[PDB]
Amino acid sequence: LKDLPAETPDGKKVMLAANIGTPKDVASALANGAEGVGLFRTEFLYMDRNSLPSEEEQFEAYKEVVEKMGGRPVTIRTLDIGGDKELPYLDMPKEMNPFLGYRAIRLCLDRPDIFKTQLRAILRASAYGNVQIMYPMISSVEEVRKANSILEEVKAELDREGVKYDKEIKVGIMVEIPSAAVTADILAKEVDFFSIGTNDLTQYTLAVDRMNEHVKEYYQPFHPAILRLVKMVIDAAHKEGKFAAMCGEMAGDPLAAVILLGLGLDEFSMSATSIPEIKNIIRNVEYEKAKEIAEKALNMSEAREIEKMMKDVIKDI
Amino acid sequence: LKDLPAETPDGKKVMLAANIGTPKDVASALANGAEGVGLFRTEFLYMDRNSLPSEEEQFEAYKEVVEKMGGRPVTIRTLDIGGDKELPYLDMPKEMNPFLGYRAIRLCLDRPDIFKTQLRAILRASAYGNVQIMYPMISSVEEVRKANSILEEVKAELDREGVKYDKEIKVGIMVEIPSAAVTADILAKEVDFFSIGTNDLTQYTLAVDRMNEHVKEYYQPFHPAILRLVKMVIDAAHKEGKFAAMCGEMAGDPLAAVILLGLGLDEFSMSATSIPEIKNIIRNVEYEKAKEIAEKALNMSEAREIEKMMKDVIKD
Ligand SMILES: [Mg+2]
Ligand SMILES: [Mg+2]
Repeated sequence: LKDLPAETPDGKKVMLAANIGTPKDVASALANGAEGVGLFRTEFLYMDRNSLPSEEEQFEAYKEVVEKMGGRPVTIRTLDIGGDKELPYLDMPKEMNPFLGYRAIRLCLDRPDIFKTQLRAILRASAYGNVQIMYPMISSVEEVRKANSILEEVKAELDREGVKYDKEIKVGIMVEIPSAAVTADILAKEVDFFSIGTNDLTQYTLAVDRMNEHVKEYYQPFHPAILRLVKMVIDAAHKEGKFAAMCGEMAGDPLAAVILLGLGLDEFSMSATSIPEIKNIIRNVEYEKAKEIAEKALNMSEAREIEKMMKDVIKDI
Repeated sequence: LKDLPAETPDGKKVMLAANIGTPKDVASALANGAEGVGLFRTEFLYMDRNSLPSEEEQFEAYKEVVEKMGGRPVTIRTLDIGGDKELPYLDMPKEMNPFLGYRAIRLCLDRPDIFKTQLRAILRASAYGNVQIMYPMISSVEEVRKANSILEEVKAELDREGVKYDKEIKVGIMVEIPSAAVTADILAKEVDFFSIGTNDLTQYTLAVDRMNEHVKEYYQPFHPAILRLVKMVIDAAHKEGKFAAMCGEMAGDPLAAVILLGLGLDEFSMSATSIPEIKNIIRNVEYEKAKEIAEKALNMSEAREIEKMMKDVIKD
């Protein structure tokens, strides 16, 4: 049943959640047993249009998802877009390397008018259910503090207006810039949770644009560096009594599941149709064994060795 | 201070070397007391022309530098160029993010004809002085192996041709892709030395193109992540009994000098005119003190605070 938990035969439970891109994705997420939305991408509100999305428009979309998820947590990622999306109204610079450029939280900090509208909408939606905020493209704890300063300005304005919001709203970050993983210990003290964006973490850590056909082979999700950074983030979160999620494609990859379980990942967020397959793996591997396998993976020097091992593991299940 | 060693009062010596971009840079390097060339950039041979540089042309350039340096080590970096530099004859593709694309060692491995021509010229040049080879843009040990395999093929060619080269030639890598720093322990077993390219390490680690005016402030050389990766690379080299150099701009920065010293950096490579100032700092700070200062820096959370501290350290 989609209602059985992702729980090992020796009693370790993890959370399986859905990544969504619009409110229409909710039905499929629940049908597949999602326990929450680990990543609500908000780009849909900004794309394919000629004006900034109003607070009310954003609010209605966030509220719909929050309500339909019936108390399950909904982690909303703030604007994660750059000038490569070539959106007219946004009036963005042409850039030589947009992936390393003026995008996401950097755009939001430079344009707090835009950022405040979205934060207002999210905070208003939090009165209707279990909402979390997640900042993308964070390189440093200094940026988290800047972002939170704006969030607090918005909360104070809502207080003055008598507009309600969840005063206990949890605010975390995407860990995708390598510096955020390397300094996860510093960040863990000042965020409520981490969610690892392994797609971009892998690209930045290996300096590879995986959409570039000429270098696609250099995108290596099982590179030991990636496993090391993932472990570092998970351990840093736990040292501070906080949770570590992953919403990058890796979390929905059956080959990565046992390693992630063994490393102590708390929440796996993925395309909804991937949930049953990962749940089945978790329900059929002992946590004690998964820890041993993760340990073996961390001792390996090549991505292909880890992949060979993980293929053998899945075969055995 | 020219002929004076870069050595602390309590006896810790480091090597100060020059970064160069053309053989014409040698005189100034020597004038400022460079003990070697920590980075010979080879892009000049490929720029401003209608076809690839011949093996002979490359050879002549490398030979000149190696001889003029009179026995001092010359670390030659292999082709580091990407499609963002418009060199039509090169035929490199248009890319959305060239800094993360088909460039440097990736180009060389895909086009071994180009790579072999350069490697032959460097090897040939190594018969006339102290030459080292350094591969740029390495993300993994597997790439090092591939590059060395081509090097070995070239060595074999020269042997059959009875052409002379240094059999003991040292081969290392630039550490600038974050994965290479994170797995420096793996890489250290299979390279002869590291040189840290902090310019690009900082750009990749913080995901920032520092030439982008909208985000230039996100480029922060003293971010704790950069210091931690630098320490990791130095320690990894040392565990394998090997040396760690740095040729990024940080090595020439007076604010970084005491931290780098305290971390145990072996070689600082920089614009020639920066050498005297760095030497002066090293000669006027105790190694024991530098180690404490480095430890303090590595315990801090904010680049701005680290910079403040270092400004006070060298104020004297
Ligand atoms: Mg991302
Ligand atoms: Mg470089």
